[PDB]
Amino acid sequence: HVIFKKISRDKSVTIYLGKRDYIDHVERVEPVDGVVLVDPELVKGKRVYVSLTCAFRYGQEDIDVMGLSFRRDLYFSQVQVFPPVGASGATTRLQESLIKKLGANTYPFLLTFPDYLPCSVMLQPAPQDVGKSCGVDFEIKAFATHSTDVEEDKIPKKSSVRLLIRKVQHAPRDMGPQPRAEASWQFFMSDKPLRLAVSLSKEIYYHGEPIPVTVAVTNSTEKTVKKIKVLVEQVTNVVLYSSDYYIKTVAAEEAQEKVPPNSSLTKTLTLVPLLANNRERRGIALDGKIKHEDTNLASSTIIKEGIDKTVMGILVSYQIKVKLTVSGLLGELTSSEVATEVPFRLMHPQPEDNFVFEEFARQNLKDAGEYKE
Repeated sequence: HVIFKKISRDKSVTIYLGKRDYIDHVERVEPVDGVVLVDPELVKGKRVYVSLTCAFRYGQEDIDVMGLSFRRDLYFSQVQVFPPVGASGATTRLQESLIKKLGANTYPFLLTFPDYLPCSVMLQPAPQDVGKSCGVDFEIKAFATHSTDVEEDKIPKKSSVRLLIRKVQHAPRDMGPQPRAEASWQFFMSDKPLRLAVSLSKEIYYHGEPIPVTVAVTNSTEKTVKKIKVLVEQVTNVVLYSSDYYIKTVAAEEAQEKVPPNSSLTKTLTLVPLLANNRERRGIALDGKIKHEDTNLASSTIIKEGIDKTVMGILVSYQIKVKLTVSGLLGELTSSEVATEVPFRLMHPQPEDNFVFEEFARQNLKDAGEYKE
């Protein structure tokens, strides 16, 4: 059973957390429960707190350009973990288990997430993207503060520990039957219809789950569909400081067939939306830093009813795009092209129904494209 920890610089405070990532099925969010290991000596007269902060940030550090940055705290919560006070409530059988295996300088803390918060999502612009880097961070932070610092309004850095956790999006415990994500278009060319229909088994796919896209074309036209391309596009909309817009392809496939005049075809291609599908991890919405192994694509944004979408920071959504390259005519120079889209949601699977300590820092991807530091 792994447990993550990070030690203060001055060794006076040490945080212990059960997980690096906390689940959010639409109904509730795993609270953050852990323990702080204080050094009785280095922490005398001073009190130790633990805060949970969620903030949206905008701005990069690119040399020779006026520095520009924006921060908007979406949620803040602080709890005193020391000296012991019932500020955390009952104890977690995880906390108890830990307090024992650890010592008598181990105190529990518990921070909970409200329901009006987005999940982890961030990005970095690619070479030709006009926007700047931005994202939503979730920081857990334990810190020691004497009464002289409470006065002078400062929190000694040396005696503080910081952890950036992920709030990942999982599907609700139980949902009703899922209808198929269907749709059909009829493109008229010289009064002869070229019918197109695209459908998916369900409306909510999971990261890693193959998506079976079925394309059905009934070409009663005089032209020939030269090629059929199908891709998964990730549409991103920054909504807090700048209205940036990104739309990238995260998976794509094409059929070999062709659809001659007055003939039909029903083919079905399978795509798998994965960050790993491409080396360039810039210009797409991720749930973690580009340089980290465990980082995945951001899940579709779920906006609880009643809350203003702008509070979500960055809006992420997915769609399947079908591109039909249609042959011109007799003396064809160029060939036309019709495109169409079908929306679907993407997230992690439903939730589920001897300690080995390890460093919190996440391992880095070995060949993680390009990125700002």
